[PDB]
Amino acid sequence: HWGYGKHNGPEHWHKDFPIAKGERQSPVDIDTHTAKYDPSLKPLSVSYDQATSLRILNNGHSFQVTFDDSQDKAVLKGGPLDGTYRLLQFHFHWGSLDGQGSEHTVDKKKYAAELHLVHWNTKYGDVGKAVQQPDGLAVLGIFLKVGSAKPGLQKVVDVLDSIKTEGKSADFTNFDPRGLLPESLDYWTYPGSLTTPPLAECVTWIVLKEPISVSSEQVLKFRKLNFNGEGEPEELMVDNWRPAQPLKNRQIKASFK
Ligand SMILES: NS(=O)(=O)c1nnc(NC(=O)[C@]23C[C@H]4C[C@H](C[C@H](C4)C2)C3)s1
Ligand SMILES: [Zn+2]
Repeated sequence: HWGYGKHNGPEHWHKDFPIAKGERQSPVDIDTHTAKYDPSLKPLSVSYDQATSLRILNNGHSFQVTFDDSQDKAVLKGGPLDGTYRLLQFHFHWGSLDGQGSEHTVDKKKYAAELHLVHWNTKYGDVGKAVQQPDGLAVLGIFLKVGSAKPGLQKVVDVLDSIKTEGKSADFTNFDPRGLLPESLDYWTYPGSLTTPPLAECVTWIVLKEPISVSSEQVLKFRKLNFNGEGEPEELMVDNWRPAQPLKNRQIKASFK
């Protein structure tokens, strides 16, 4: 089964998921001098006031926080998007050292980690149907750099000890994801894919220009998680990022000059 190691990592995924070599794969390097400002792009609308978080879970490739998506409660609209996209979950990708960990890069620069808030287009009724559509999902990507602590991340960090190994979950209600956002909603956008299997080409990517800062103590707690299940040889969950893929016939648009 797939992972991030030498024998099951990103260079192997195409054998089970041939779309790994497809025409709109993610992540990509964002070349800031080639991205074009698009004045027709509307402001992003992030409406998280009624978000209802449910659980936090170690799924063997990251940890994720899941939300109630049975109603319009936490939604993303505007920007490049048509219609309403409901927040399903967020998760992170991170590195073994501070100089790597992000999936998207900016002028080849790698950040220490990357937060992905995963949303799906309500016109398709459920997320499984949405993943089969070219406009089915919208992922809001936020870079993390190491510096001052991010207070809105601390409640997450606090609970990671309880989900150390694959399969573990914990109650994670009343979490406000607005605490994970930077000040600015300036963004780049391009059509892409899921960055883990099945690698489906169903995502409108919205990558925020402004990173959030997290403390060294916060990211160190990410690095104490395990890929393995309890009772198996301990393999630290680090470097769970897919590298940049070919841009091919795609243009990255910027919301800002
Ligand atoms: N790293 S990223 O944000 O591009 C993501 N890469 N893969 C992701 N997968 C999902 O989000 C799913 C949401 C539900 C349906 C598909 C089957 C399970 C269930 C998970 C997809 S997000
Ligand atoms: Zn992701």
